[PDB]
Amino acid sequence: NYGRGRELMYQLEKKGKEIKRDLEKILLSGQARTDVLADQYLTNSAADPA
Amino acid sequence: NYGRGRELMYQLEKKGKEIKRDLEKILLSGQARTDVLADQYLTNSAADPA
Repeated sequence: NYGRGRELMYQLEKKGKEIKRDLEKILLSGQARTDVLADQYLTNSAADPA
Repeated sequence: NYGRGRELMYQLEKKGKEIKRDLEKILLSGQARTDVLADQYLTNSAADPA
C-alpha cells in the first residue's frame, strides 16, 4: 500500500483505539444492569441452579 | 440439705451435664434440617427480605 504497512497490524491498532473510545462511551451512558442474580442471598437457594 | 449444696449450684450441674447427653442424641436422632433461609446460602445478602 501507499501510505501504510501491513493491513493486519494497521487495522489492529485502529481497533485498539476504538475499544477505548467505546469503553468511555459505555461508562458515561444510561444503560441498565443485566444479570441472572436469580434470588441471591437472603435465601439464595444455591443461586437457582435451574 | 443432706448431701446437696445450696440447691442452685446443685441443679446447675445436673442440667449442665444433661446438655451433653442431649447433644449426643441430637447428632444421632436422625432429625431433619429446618430453617427459614429458603436456599439463600450462596447470596451473602440476606436470608430473605420477607
